[PDB]
Amino acid sequence: ATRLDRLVTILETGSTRLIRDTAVNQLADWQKQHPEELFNLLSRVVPYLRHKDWETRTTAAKAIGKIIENAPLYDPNAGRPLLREWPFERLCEFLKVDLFDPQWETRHGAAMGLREVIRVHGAGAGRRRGKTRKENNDLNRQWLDDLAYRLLCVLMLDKFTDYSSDTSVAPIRETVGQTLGAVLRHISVESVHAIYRLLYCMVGMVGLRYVVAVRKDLLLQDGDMIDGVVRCVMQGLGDIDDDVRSVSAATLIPMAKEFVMMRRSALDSLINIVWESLSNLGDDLSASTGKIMDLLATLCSFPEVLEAMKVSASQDEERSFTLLVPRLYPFLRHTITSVRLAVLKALMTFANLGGETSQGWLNGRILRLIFQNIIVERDQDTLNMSLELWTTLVRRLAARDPAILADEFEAHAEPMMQLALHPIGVPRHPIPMNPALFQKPSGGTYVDGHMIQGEVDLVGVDVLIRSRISAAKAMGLIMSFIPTPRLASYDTAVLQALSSPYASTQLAAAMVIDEYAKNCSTPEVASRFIEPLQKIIDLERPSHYRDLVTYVQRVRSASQQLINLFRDHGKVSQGKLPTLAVVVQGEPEAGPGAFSIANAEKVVNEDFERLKRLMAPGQRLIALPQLNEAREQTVEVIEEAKAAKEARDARIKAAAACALVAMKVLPKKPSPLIKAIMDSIKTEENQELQSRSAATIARLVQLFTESGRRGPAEKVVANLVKFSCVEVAETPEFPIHAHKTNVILSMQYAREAKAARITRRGAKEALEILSKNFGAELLERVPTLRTFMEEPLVRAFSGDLPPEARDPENAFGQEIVDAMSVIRTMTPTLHPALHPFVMQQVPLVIKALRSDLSVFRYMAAKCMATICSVITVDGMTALVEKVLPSINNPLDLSFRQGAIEVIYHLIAVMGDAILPYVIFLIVPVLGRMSDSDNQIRLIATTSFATLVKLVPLEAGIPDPPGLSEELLKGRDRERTFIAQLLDPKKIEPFKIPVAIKAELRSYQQEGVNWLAFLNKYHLHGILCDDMGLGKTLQTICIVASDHHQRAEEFARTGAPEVRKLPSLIICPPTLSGHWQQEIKTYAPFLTVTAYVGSPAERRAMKDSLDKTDIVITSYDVCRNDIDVIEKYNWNYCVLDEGHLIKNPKAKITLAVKRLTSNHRLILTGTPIQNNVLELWSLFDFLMPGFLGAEKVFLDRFAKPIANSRYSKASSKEQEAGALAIEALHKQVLPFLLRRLKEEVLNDLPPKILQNYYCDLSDLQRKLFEDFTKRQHIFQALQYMRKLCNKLGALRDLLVDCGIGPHRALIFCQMKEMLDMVQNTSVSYLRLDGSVEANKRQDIVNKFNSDPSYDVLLLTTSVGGLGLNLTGADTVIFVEHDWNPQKDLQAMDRAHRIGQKKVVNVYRIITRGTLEEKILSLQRFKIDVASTVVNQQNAGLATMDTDQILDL
DNA sequence: CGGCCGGGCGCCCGGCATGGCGGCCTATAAAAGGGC
DNA sequence: GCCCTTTTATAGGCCGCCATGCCGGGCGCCCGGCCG
Repeated sequence: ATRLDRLVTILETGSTRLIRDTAVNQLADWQKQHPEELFNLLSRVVPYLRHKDWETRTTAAKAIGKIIENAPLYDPNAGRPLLREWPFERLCEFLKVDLFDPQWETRHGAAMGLREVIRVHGAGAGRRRGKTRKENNDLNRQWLDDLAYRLLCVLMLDKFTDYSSDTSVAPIRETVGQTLGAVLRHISVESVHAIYRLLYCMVGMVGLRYVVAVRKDLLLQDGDMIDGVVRCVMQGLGDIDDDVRSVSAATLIPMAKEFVMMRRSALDSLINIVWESLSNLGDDLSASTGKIMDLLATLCSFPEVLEAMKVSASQDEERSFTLLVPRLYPFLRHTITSVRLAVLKALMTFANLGGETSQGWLNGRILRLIFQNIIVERDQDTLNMSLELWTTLVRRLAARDPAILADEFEAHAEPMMQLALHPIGVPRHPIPMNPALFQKPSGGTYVDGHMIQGEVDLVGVDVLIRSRISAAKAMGLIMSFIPTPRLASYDTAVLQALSSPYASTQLAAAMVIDEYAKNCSTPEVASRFIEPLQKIIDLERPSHYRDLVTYVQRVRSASQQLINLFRDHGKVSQGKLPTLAVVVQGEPEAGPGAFSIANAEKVVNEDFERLKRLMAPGQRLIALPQLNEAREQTVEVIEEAKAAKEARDARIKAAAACALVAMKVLPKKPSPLIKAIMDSIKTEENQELQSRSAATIARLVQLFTESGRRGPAEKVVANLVKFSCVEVAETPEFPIHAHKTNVILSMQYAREAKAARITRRGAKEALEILSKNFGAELLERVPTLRTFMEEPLVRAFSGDLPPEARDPENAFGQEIVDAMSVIRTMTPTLHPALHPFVMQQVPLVIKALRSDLSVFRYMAAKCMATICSVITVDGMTALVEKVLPSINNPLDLSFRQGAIEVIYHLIAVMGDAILPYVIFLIVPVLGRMSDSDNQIRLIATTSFATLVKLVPLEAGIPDPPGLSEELLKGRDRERTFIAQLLDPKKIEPFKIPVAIKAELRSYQQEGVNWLAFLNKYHLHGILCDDMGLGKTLQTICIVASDHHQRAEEFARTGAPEVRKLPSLIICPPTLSGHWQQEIKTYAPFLTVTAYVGSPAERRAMKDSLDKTDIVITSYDVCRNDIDVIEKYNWNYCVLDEGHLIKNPKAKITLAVKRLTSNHRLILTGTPIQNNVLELWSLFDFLMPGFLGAEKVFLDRFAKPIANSRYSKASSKEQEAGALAIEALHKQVLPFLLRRLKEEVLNDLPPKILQNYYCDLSDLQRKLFEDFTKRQHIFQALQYMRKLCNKLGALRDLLVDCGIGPHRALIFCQMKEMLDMVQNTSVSYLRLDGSVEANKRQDIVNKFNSDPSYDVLLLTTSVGGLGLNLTGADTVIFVEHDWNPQKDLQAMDRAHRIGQKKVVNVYRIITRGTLEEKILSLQRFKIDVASTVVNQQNAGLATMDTDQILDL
């Protein structure tokens, strides 16, 4: 596949918007470089316009526009409703012909595409070559008129609308309007007249939005064509329907500037109609008022509109701002959020007008209404806008005079203070505010019922608390602005609140004090609130709060149940205990003897013991278990009440401490202040108060640093660093993972999970604000953080390793990870001045990534990912120069593991930013997908799933500006590296030109070329050539070349990448003598070891395995000794006859697949013999996971292959098998190199095949017919095989073959037929395996030399490779095996390179019996095997390799 | 005493096609309104 | 039976897969011997 096919698919399958933006940019640049092939891109991007996904259609339209923008401009001269040559002529016609399609997606795409095409190329449309210039201009006018006509017809017929949101959306209308706006830029003014007449000024409006706003400067002041549109818009504004009003308002707002400039006269009528339409209180569910107010704000922003409005109030004040803008006040509490937000934004625009008009309507009314908005709001955005408007209004009102602010809000201050300092209840027992405190927009006393009532169950407690803090900020600001002598009521209100029986009111009072302190000119002003706050934090807290009366009453009910019901059950007489106090503590008019938690403790312990002692004997035994249950329940309720009291006390203390630190108090004895603040950093579920406490600590540290005292400062910094590391998911508990080694951590009570993460959230926010405060100087001001971060990093350097570092009970094993978490936690928020510090520490983090400690590698991967995210160029230089080189180390498993986990986390954190470095990252992941370690393979697969999608973009990403010279050189060399993989072009093969090195034939040259290609990119294969082509030479050549290259590189480097690792070869016993001879005669500079030996002898060379370059071992010697052989690693691992390991269940496969090797190769001649699962078993050894698990491969390939055995060209079965073989062929294409003996050898005569058919004998026929009436299924097959036994055919064939000058081999699968002596001159030998193996060589060598022997009989399965029987020129088969490859091997005897004459093969196939099925199965297996290996060569192999590694 | 011995048997080969564990997947349960 | 919404959640059956074979045929290993 080309680059374009993968580049276009990103527009639909792109993971993020930036990836698709880069895809369209790359595609546009592609068209720029290759301007001759616009249609190739267009034909592939256009079909997305009718896709169902919205984003795909938008991206396809943008891609079409940017592709077309680079082509040259063209200048060849010098009422059915819609419900759910010119170079681009056919494209535009295809868009217009489905612009009336029923499906709305097609219309949306068509409109977008037409817009994009015409936007850049509208001028040259419609013209035809050969016509004159002027007539072509007329044709262009006709074309644009036709397009405008068709688009306007589309606009007036489409009714598709979306009502999901309040503001209805018409996608087709909007796109068609933008298409008109694109069209109308190029036409002449006559066509503009025609279109304006067509879209007559009546009420289309969305059509008007782009019929104007194009050719704007010429339409201005153009008589009727600009005078009628204002009438149309004004009529629309006054219309009844909300939809047309909203559309007209949205149509006028972008054109408001030039519609204002059109006339000064029209402004009076326009603003009159706008204010009149807004004056009428619209329907409750209408979002139109937002558009109307946006229009009002935009119109009032222009100076001439302000002049007109000032002129309008000529005879009276009716049209002045002061009387009008209160018309906006009713909509402040409208149900739809958009209307409320619009009201606030319009009021802010009006407030920021200036011009001495704002003083009119600014008064206490709007301030009180905005304060009510703050109190009763639930939406975050509207609350923020309300507080912003409040601040701007207060600042504007204080600009005139602080006294004006102080006495304007004096009328309203006390009720708003009651609202701000109001308590909060519990879910089912609210504490409602008085509705008389709220004013109406046009009334003295009051949709917001839930917030007023204080119903915490219906509106969450977070919303109530947020309203309280917002009110506190507003009231603190307004206190700060107004003069001090006027603050008597304010200060006494908050002082009385600080002593209230409630808990919430005290919190609100502290918040108001804190905000007043913050907003003051200097902190000393607010010093009158000092000692009440110190009384809050120092003096003991109240024993109760009115908010917890529900808890105490629950305790009272449970205690009463315990006292009463279970003693009635227990039969204890009256007078058992005095009755509990009826009134609970904390309630109003509760006496000093009111029920309290202390009474609950007394009854549940002392009275419980007393009553137990008072119970009669025997009845106590009956009663006690229910008494125990009731007692435990009572204790639980008491604990709940006490916990609630503790939480309220802690919150009040935290707020008081925040107030004290805010006014710059630094007590000489800071014992309780820091305690309260840190308690509110630990156990604060409310995010807002936690952030406030975080800011409090960040300011406290700075104040103490300026004071010079540092004890508590360092203590709190240490405590913050401690709390930042409490979350398990961000820093694990070392005592658990101390026992895990060489495992990827990334692949591996409910109450506490929340506490840990909230504490870590608070600490992290505190640390971030601290860093932002200190700026550049943080590394100078505070050194305790430095020690926490750094002391285990400079420790453990130079290979240092305390033995206690591995001790689960040593705290330093946890302190190491606690230290290393802070780098990730803090580096992104540090100043750039500290980037050199982290850069200087990167050499420590990289070594932590190479360290053999698993948690070291985990934390180093995380920290390197972060550092490369934020300190991009330096961190990535370190990564590419000193991590990725280590990814290939065979022995250092830690190096590879850490260096792959770093890539995992780097991708996960950087996301889209990793585009320029995928060229560095791709090759390591490709290599490690097939690594020996299981978890490295898994995470490499996950990383590759992300990198492959971005690989097509890497060829054109703009270089980052700051890349070091090393990174530019790295990018260049990696480009040249990948170019050979992703291009069919290839290089001269890899060879070492040693003087004694042997000569290579052409096919061997191609084979070593293929092996070197595999070697470079760390891919594995099968050299499945036919026997007799010399695979040993190629194998030892590539192994020696690799060993020579590594050894030479080890002299030019010091890294542990090269270690002179051994190489293992597993052969059958008979071929070791060939392997050693070939290695010695072709690679003298290689050393050889032969582990194959007696069971005891192997210990004499056990340690010699790790000391010799090439090690040779047998399959069975490896099997019996795998438990010791698995403990070594090898550079190469070669299986000489890999068809031994085809059955996955066989123990030889289980043994061989445990051989951890860097490179891995199978030599064979029949990778697939009976079933594709043989190929799966081989590739499970070569590239684990490449073809999936067992079930996946079975379902994908094997079942269709089996089902295709019986088919008659039917689409039900033939198609499935064909697709299965095609997929398996494409998947395994680059990793098999089959070359036929016919292609290589120049001297090997042809082989001919003929079948011999004969009918079954009479006696055998009768016996079979009898047997049909007559266990296991296979015994019938065996019996049929036996009774099928030809001798006349064999006799006639032998006589025809000159026997009894001509020779033959006779193969029989059945031994009992091979010894038959029927037909009573012919001398024959027998080789049936039962003969001793040594005697076989003598027999065959006797047969081979002299011509006195005419025939030689043998069974098919006798002898392995090398059983050369060359004298024969005919081969006769009498019974055929289930395996066709065994018959082919039997034919290969007497067809070797030493063969001299033509070889003819004959088969005796008796008709109407099992043998026909045998041959049918054989040809089926032959076809299935051959079709999978049909086309194998380096150049012929498809270079889409990256797209295959997806299981 | 050293060295080649036979010698046994565990391992793998291959067929068809049956029976016994599988994982996984709705379905299980509750209220209720509407219409078919 | 059919559908919509919602929080809760886990264990039976149904369709598959999957190792079962068992007669000759062979290879390779170690495990017993002895021979001049």
